[PDB]
Amino acid sequence: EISALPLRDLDYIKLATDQFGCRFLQKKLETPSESNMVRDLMYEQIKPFFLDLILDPFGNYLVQKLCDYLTAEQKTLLIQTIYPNVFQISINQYGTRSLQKIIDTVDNEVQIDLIIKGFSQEFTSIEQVVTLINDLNGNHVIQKCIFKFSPSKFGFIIDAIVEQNNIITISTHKHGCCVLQKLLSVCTLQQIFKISVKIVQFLPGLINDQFGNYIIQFLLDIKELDFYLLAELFNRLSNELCQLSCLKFSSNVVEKFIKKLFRIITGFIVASDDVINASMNILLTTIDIFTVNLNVLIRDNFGNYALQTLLDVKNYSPLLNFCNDFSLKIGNLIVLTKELLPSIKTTSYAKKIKLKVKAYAEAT
RNA sequence: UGUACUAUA
Repeated sequence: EISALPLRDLDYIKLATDQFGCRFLQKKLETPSESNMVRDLMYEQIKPFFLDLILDPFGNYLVQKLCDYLTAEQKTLLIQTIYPNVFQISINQYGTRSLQKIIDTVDNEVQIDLIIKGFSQEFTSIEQVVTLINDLNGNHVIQKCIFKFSPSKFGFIIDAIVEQNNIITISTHKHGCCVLQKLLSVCTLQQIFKISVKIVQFLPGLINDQFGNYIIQFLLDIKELDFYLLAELFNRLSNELCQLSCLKFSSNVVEKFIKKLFRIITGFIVASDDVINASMNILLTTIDIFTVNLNVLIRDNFGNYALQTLLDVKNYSPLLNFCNDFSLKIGNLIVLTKELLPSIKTTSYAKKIKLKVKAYAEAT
């Protein structure tokens, strides 16, 4: 009986909030003969209520559907109407879906700059941006921005991250750490630098955090950061390297760090020159620390993985006068390690370490 | 022997 009515007489604002009414409208937008007609008729009636529909359990579906048919002028007017409410929209269960879809179908820079304006401090505080980055619903909007927009629009995200100690609030959060990684995967090198400075600054609250440890590891995979990050991290952590190797989360960073030293030095033998220099030094100094603390590391529930990584010839066979020092030091660690094998007979991983001293012997 | 992946009829 609803289908018997001319489109001109429909109560669109009433149908948008109704489930089956909304579905009916979406179906009309999908019927090519009536799509433009019903789009224009419904648009004029619902435009005072754009915010209301965006936040609505059924209305949000209509808004999403509309995004596939709206003219550039219609979409622009829509965004002009709701850009100051991006925070409230983003934390909303239904709003997040609407906004993602809107960002996903922008037609031009005018529209993008309007959304970005709404995320600026004129309408959304730094603290609110931090909230969005960690929010169950909002983090998806921030991600959409990251994958849809040019990094030249990332100001409000970068500004919020580097403010005071927000790097902690974000990197140690279950959603924020994921968001931060996606950002780093696509943003500009200079944007990476600014965030890395803050990450190094608050390293101790990050390196053994359940989520923060993934951030430190993510940085170690960015080659453009090698020229400073290796020396910078080692200098913050050297004095507690043994302790860090013996902790659940940071133990994985130590391994990642040791592997990275190996890949960099061996890549030279088989490639930035300055890195290599200090990478060789850090590696030698690391072997020394692990040699000194061998008795604790070989015995520790987490420390033994770091030790085994350092001892595995799969990682350093091209290295067999740095090669000279390395061979003496890694050889001596092997000797001392095997002397200790009977003192760990109990442990379930003794055979794994026996296998590595053996593999060393076969290679040498 | 050892760590994270989230949301609408």
